[PDB]
Amino acid sequence: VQREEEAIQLDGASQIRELREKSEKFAFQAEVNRMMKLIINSLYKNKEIFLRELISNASDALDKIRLISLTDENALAGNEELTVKIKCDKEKNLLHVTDTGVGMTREELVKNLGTIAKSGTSEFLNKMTEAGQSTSELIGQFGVGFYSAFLVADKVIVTSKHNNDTQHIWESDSNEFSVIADPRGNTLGRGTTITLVLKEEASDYLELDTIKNLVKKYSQFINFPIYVWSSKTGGGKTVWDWELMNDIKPIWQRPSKEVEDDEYKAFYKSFSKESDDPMAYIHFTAEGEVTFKSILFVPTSAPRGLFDEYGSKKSDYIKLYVRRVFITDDFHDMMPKYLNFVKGVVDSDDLPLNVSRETLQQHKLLKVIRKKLVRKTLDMIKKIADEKYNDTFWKEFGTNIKLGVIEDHSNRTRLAKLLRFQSSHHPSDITSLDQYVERMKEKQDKIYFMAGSSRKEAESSPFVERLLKKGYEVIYLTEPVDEYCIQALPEFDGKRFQNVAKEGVKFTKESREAIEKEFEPLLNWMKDKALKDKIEKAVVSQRLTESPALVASQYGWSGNMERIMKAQAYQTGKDISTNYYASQKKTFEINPRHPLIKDMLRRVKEDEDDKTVSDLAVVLFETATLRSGYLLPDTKAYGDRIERMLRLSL
Amino acid sequence: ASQIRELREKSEKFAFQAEVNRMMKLIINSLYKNKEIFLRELISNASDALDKIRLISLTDENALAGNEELTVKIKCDKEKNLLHVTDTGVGMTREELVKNLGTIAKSGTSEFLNKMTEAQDGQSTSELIGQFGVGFYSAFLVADKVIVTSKHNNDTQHIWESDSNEFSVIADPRGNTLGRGTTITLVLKEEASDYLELDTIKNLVKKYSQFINFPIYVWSSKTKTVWDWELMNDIKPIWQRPSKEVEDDEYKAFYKSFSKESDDPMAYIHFTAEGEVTFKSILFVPTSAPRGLFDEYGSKKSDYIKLYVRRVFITDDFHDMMPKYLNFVKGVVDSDDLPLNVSRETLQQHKLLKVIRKKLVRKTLDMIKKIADEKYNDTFWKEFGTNIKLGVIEDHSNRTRLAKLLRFQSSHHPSDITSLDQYVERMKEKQDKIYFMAGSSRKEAESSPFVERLLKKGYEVIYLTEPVDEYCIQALPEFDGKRFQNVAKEGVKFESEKTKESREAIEKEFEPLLNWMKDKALKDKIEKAVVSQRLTESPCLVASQYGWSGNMERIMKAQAYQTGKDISTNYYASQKKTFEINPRHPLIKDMLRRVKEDEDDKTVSDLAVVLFETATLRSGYLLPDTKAYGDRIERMLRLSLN
Ligand SMILES: Nc1ncnc2c1ncn2[C@@H]1O[C@H](COP(=O)(O)OP(=O)(O)NP(=O)(O)O)[C@@H](O)[C@H]1O
Ligand SMILES: Nc1ncnc2c1ncn2[C@@H]1O[C@H](COP(=O)(O)OP(=O)(O)NP(=O)(O)O)[C@@H](O)[C@H]1O
Repeated sequence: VQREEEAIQLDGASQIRELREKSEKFAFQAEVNRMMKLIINSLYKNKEIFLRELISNASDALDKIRLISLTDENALAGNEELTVKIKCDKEKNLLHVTDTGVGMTREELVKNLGTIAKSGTSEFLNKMTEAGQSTSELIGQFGVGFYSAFLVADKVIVTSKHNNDTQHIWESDSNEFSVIADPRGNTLGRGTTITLVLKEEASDYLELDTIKNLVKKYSQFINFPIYVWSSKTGGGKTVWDWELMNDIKPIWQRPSKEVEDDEYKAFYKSFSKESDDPMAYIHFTAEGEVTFKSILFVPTSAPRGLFDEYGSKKSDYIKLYVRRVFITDDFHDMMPKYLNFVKGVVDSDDLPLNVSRETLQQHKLLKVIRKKLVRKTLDMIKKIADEKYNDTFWKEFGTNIKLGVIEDHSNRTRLAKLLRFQSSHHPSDITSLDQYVERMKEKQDKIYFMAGSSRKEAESSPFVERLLKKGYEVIYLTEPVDEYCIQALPEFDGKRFQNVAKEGVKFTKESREAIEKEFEPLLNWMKDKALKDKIEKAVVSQRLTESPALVASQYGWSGNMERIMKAQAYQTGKDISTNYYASQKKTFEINPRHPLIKDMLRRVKEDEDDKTVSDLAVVLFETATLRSGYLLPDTKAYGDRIERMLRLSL
Repeated sequence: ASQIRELREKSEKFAFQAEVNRMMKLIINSLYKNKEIFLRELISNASDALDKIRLISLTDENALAGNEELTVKIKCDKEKNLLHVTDTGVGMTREELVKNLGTIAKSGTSEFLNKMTEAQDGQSTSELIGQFGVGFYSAFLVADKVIVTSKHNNDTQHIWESDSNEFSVIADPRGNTLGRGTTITLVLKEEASDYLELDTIKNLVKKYSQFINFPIYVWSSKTKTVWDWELMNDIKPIWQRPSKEVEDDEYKAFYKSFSKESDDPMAYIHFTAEGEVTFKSILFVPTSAPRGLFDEYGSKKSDYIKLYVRRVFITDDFHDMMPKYLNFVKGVVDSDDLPLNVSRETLQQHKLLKVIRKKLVRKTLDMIKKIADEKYNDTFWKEFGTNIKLGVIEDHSNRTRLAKLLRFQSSHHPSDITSLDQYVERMKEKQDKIYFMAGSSRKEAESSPFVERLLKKGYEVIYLTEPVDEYCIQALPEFDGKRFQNVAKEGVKFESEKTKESREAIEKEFEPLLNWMKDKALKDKIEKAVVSQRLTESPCLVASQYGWSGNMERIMKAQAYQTGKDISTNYYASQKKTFEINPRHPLIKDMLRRVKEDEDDKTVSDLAVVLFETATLRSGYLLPDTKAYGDRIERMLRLSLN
C-alpha cells in the first residue's frame, strides 16, 4: 500500500565478437572541389533560381540590420533606405543585385561566402533566439544558396560594406576566391553588391523583361522594396528609372480586421490578375502541425479554360509561400480536382523545405494542409448567402460541387447540402435537398427524381405522372453529370433517392390487386406479340395518369444514363461493342383510359393473327421508347411506318 | 569584368572550405524524397566494388586468391534489428575506410574510372556507377548507426562504425573473417521497421537492381520450409546485345518476364539511339488492351516504360518522353551517358527529355507501321485504335504518319474496315472529296437519308461509329490532297448536264412550296428550305459547314464536364437546320397540291410538322419536344378506330 521510494527505468548493437571497445574516433571531412561541382552541375533543375536566392540573401541582409537598428541608434546613419536594387548591363555582360543590408566584414566575406553549408543567417538566428523578436523573416538555412549563382555566370564579383569595417571586393570562379580591399572609398554606404559575369548561354538574364518576370515569379512578398533599372519609353523617348516590382502588400500577415472589405478585393484583383471583384473570400489561420495561415478566393465567373483537360491540367490559382518566398503552384495533393477554381495564397514560416526550395521535404505534411484548406473552402462556400448562391454561384461552379460528391468521400455529406437542382415545385427556380425533404409528405421516405436531356423532356415525362397528380415533388436533372452525383449519394437526411424511370416506386389497394389479376391476358400476348428479348414484363402501371412506359431495373441503366455512356469518347474498340449494347431489359407498363384498354383488346379478343393489330401494337411500343428517352434502334423502321401511314391518311 | 576601375589588382587567394556537419545534415534531411533509395546506393556501391576487383583480375593473376565468387548477399535480422549488405568486391584498406567513407563528395569509383580513361582501358568505363561521393550517406535515412566491415587484399580487416557526427576505425579482433569484400550493417531506426521484413526488401532490390550485372542474393524462405539464398536479378540485359546476335524468342521471353505478362507481345522493336543522347531501347506493344487504359486518362503516368542509367533503375515517369496516346507502349530504356541529378531519380538536363521523346515516338510509330496489314486490322486496331485517333488530335508533328494508320468502316464492305489510302485509291477521277457519315452505330449511319443518292451514284461513304471519330476527322485538314466532307452538312456538289439546269426550273415549281414551310411549320424551328439535289427514295435536314451534325450534338449534350452556364447558353443547342425537300417523293408532290387547295389548310400544315419532326429523327438530331410528337402520332393511330 505505502509506496516505496524505488524508481524504475524506461529504456537502454552486437556482432558475435568477444567484447566491444573504443578506438580512434574521427571527424568527417569533405572534398570541396567535387562538392562545389555537385551543387553547380547536379543539384537544381531550373537555373533561374539564382535570382531567387540572391534576393533572399539580400532580404536577410536587410532584415538583419533592421533588427540591429532596434537596439542601436547609429546603425543606418546616412542611408536609412532598406532596398534591393537590380540592374542589368548588356554592354558589359553583367547583372547586379544590390542591397543596403548589414553587409559583410572581411572575415565574413571569407568565412560565410567561402564555406559550403555555412549560414551566417542561421547563426544570426541562433543569437537572436538566445537574446516580439521577429526572426521569422529570415529565409536562409542551408549554406549553399549563394553558390547557385554559379549556374549562369563564370565569375562572381561581390562588393560588401559592413559597419566598422572597410569596403572589400570578393571575386571568385567557383574554384578559388580573391579577397581585396576596395581601392575606391566606401562607394556603398552600407550593404552588398553581387555582380555576375554571365555566360554566353545565359544571355537571357541580360534582357529586362526576363528579370522583371523572374523577380515577380519568386520574390514579390519578401517584405522589402525591390527595384529594377527599367525603361518607360514615355515623355516620346526612352527614360530609365528604378521600377518597383513587389507592389502587392501581404494582407495575410495582418490579423483579422485590421484591414476591411475593400483591400481584399483589391488584393484579389492584383494577385490573381483579375479585373472583377471576387465572389467571396476567406481569411484564416490554421495552427498545429502545419501552421501556415492563408487566404482563399472564389472567382465571380468560371475561368475560360476550366474543365479543359480536366485532372491533367494543374491549376496555378493557388501559390505556396514559405517565409514570404514562392515555392510552388502545384497543389495536386493539397487541393482536390473539383476545387480547381479556388484561387489564393498559402504562406508559412516553419514549413520544412527541400534544398531545391520548390517542394516540401515532408510528404506527410501535404494532406494535413489539404484537410484545412478544403474544410475552410467548404465553410466559405456554405457561408455564401442563399440568394447569391443560386443566382450567381451555382451557374458558375455547380458542376464542380457535383463532381465533389462523386470524388470526395469524406465531404460527401457536407457537399450534398450544397447541391442545387430544378424541381416540380417551381417551373424554373432551383432548390436544395434540404428544401426537398422539408416539403416531403409523411411516410414518403423517398426523394423522387427524373433525369433527361432538358427540363421540358423531363417535366413532360410519362413517369411520375400520377406522382405529380398526387402532389409528390420531383427533382429534374438536366445536365449529364447530375445522375452520377445522385447515384454516388446513398442517403440524405434519412431519405433514399429514387429514380422515377426505374422500378421501386410504390403507392382498396388489395381490392385493386384483384383488378390487376383481371388484367392478366393482355400482358401474356405482349411477350408473344413482343419479339424474343423485346420486353421482359408487360404489367400494368399504377403510377400512370394520361399517357399510353419503359421502366428500367433497380440496377439497370436509365434512358438518360444510357445516352451519356454511349456518347462518351475515351473507350476501347473492344469495350464499345459490348455491355449488352442497346437492349438491356425493356419492361413495358400501361394504364387504361384509351386504346391501351379495350380498343387493343377487341382485336386481341377477335384474332391474335391479324396484321393490322400487330402493326398498331408495334408502333405503340416504338414511340414509347422515345417517350421514355431511349435510343431508337432503327430510324427507318419507325420512320417508314410514318411515311406509309400518312400516304393513305392524307 | 571591368568596374569603373582600370586597376584590377591581385591580393590573397583562398581555397573554398566546408562545414561538414551541416552539409551532412543537408544530405540526411533535405535532399532525397524517398528514403528507400539507401538499398539502391549500397547495391550500386557493392556492384562497383565487384567490377573493380574484376578489372584488376584481368591484369593481375593473384587478385582473386581463392575467392573467385563475385556476388552480393543481403540478410536482415528481425530479432536484432539489423540489415546486412555483403559483397565480395575489391573492399577497402584502412586508409580507404577513412578517406572514402569519411570524406563527403569523394568518390573512389570516380578516381578508379579516371585512371582507366587516362590510358587507352575503355572496357568497363560504362560499368561503373558512382560519380558523386554522397550515396553511402543515404544509409542514415533508415539507420542511426552504420557498421561497415571491409577486407582489402594486402591489408588487415577493419571495422568502420558511425552515426552522422563521428566515425571510428579499428582492426577486427575476429581477424580475416571475410575472404575479401565488405559488409554494410545497418542498425535500423524504429520508423524503418519495414526494411526488416524480407519481402519488403525482396521487392525493393527487384525494383531498382534488376540488371546490376552481378548476382544478388537475399536470405529468404522457400518451401518443410527451409532457408537459402535466392537470386533476385535473373532478367538479362538483352538490349546490350546487338540486333543481329539476339534471339527472337528471347524478346518474347524478356517481355513476359520484365513486364509480368502471361501472353506474348503483339510486336517489338530494338534500336540504338545516338547523337545528342545515347541509349539502347526495346519497346513493346501488348497483345491485348490493358484494362483501365483510359480510366485515369491524362494526369496519369504509366509505369510501363522504365529508365535505366548504367543498368540501374532511374524512373518510370515518362510524361515528357512519351505522349498520352501511347500509354500502352511498354519496354525499357537504358543509357550509360545520360547525366543524372544527385537524387538519381531524374535526368539533369531537362532539354534532353525532348530529344529522347522524339526518338521513342519515331521508333514506336515505325514499329506500328511495320505490322503486317493482315494482322493489323484484326488485332492492333481492335485494341489500340482509339489511341491512334487521339494521336491524330493531339500529336500535330506526326499527324500525317498517324493518319496512314487510321481505319474506318466503309460503304465498300458490310463489315470490313478500310485505310484512308485505300479510300483515295477507290475514289473517282473527279471526286477529290472524302464523304463520311457519323452516327450512334453503323445501322443508323448506313440507313441514313444523307447517303442515299451518294451510294446510288457510285460514291463511297465512310461510317463513323465511335464518338471520338468525328473529333479525329475534324483534326484532319486534308489527306493525300483530298479533303473530308460531311454528308450531313452543306458542301456536297453533285450532274452538270442539261438535266441539272432543268432542276433550276423545278426551283420555281417549289418556290411557293419552300416559303410555305418557313411560315406554316414553326418559323423558329426550321432555319431555311432548299431544293434537295441529293435525295433518293425518302420523304425528308442538313446543317451548315461550320455547324453541328446530329451526331456532334449528341456527344456535346452528354459531355458532363461543363459549367451550368455553358450548357444553358450554348447557341448550337438552339441552332436551327436547313430542311431539304426531295422532288420525286410522292408525299412531297401531293403537298403542293394541298396548300393551293387549302393554304392555311390545317391538314396541310399537320403533315409538314409531322414530316419535319420525322426528319429530325431520321437525322441524328434529338426531337425538341417528344410529347407533341407522341400525342399527334396517337391521333394518327386513330385511323384504325376512334
Ligand atoms: N547579400 C548579402 N549581404 C550580406 N550578407 C550576405 C549576403 N549574401 C550572403 N550573405 C551572408 O553569407 C552567408 C552565406 O549565404 P548562403 O551560402 O547563400 O547560405 P544562406 O544564406 O543560408 N542562403 P540558403 O543556402 O539558400 O539557405 C549568409 O548566411 C549571410 O550571412
Ligand atoms: N562496399 C564497398 N566496397 C568497396 N568500396 C566501397 C564500398 N562502399 C563504398 N566504397 C567506396 O567509398 C566511396 C564513397 O562512397 P559513395 O559516397 O557512395 O561514393 P559513390 O561511389 O560515388 N556513390 P554515389 O553517390 O551513388 O555516386 C566509393 O566511391 C567507393 O570507392
